[PDB]
Amino acid sequence: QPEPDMITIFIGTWNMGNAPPPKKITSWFLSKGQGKTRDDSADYIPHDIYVIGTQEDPLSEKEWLEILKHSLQEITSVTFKTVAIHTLWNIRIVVLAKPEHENRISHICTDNVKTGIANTLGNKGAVGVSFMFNGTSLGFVNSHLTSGSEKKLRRNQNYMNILRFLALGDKKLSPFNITHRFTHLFWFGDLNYRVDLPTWEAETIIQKIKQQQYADLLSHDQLLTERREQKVFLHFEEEEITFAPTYRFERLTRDKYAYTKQKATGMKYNLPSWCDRVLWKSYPLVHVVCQSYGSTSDIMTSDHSPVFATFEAGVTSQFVSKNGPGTVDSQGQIEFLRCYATLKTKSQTKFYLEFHSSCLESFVKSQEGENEEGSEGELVVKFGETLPKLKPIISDPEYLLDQHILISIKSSDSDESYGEGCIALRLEATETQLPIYTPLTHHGELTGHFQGEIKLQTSQ
Ligand SMILES: CN(C(=O)[C@H]1CCNC1)c1ccccc1
Repeated sequence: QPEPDMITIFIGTWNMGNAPPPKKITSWFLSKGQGKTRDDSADYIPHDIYVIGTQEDPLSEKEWLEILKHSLQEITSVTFKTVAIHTLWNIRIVVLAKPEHENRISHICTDNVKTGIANTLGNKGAVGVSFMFNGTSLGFVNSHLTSGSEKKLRRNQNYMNILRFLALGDKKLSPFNITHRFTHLFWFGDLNYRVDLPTWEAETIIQKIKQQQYADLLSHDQLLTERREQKVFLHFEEEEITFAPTYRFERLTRDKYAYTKQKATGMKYNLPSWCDRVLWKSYPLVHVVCQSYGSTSDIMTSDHSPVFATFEAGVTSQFVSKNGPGTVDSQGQIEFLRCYATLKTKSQTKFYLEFHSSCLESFVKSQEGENEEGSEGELVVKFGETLPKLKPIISDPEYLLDQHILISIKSSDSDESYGEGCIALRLEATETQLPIYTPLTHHGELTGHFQGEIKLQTSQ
């Protein structure tokens, strides 16, 4: 029975509005409703993995698990295995997988972050799950960010706190946050970003939604504008939005947006908004295709409509050779020529590099590079031809070309990372000097760039 090179992953996000769900929610897991929907011909085909994120979830874990398992069983006639479930207050993530995947899935991690301080600590934050599917690392983050049209900055701060403090994936990757730990990272939830238009335009917005004319609304979506200005979700992808705003509805219909200020809203307007979102970030040159992104039309217990996204995702096998794991394959090497980091730091310390990859027995520290002044003020750290020769555990090109090298540039003085990035080994050629490049981030903010050449030797 051969190991897969592709799986399909269902991601759901629903703010349940502290109300029990209706008796039928199968439309959600089938990606039926508005937006980019799944073909009817696929309805009996199970996704490999279903990741369900809820907010304002009033159910016990047992109650929600029973509804989810019974739903998927009705759709697929498959009894899904529970990989993980984690709840912080009323924020929940559930991971369900086909039984055939039970022995492919390992290294299951769960965590949560509470966002804000005092007043603003008590109900917002994130839950997450990571695991290995054979040779591929998968992370999943369900976040409920700060609400309110005038708090996009708070939402961006909540995002940075979640990506700094959420403890998932391989702890040996100590310089790296969740935005570098996974082959594929999916980040979803009630992100709570609003359509930033004057309150007096509410009926005009509703009119535009009724005509399915979203272009002038999306141009004012705060998540898209903040992302454009590199304020949040730097280096993340999102499928084009082709479904109506998923908030705020009158309950028990989808015919009405409830936007007017009420005591129950803290006298705040809730203009129709795409609060409920799915984004992802995958390592360079790994296969990931969004196959659906939409909202349900027939689940009306909440003031939010459920959102679905489905993905084809590239996975690799758990590779064993005569040599690695447990030794090097001397027929493999990774060389770095003409390499330099460009940092935005105003500081003057010496810097060195750390190379982390599952293709190495352990991480590799470089010698300090040579600091030069860039023509526009920048710090340029030159490594030239001084970077070490990396010794992969396996030289088979069917393995090695599928791997990635995480790079941290660290201060000699503090041993603190100033920048993290990632290089694909999916090269156009072996035994050939080829350009490499990655942006460098720290706490998910742009801190610089790393560029140079690579020379990859495989057994072929
Ligand atoms: C131009 N653009 C991109 O290329 C995405 C996809 C790759 N990472 C960012 C973008 C950025 C922010 C908001 C909307 C679109």
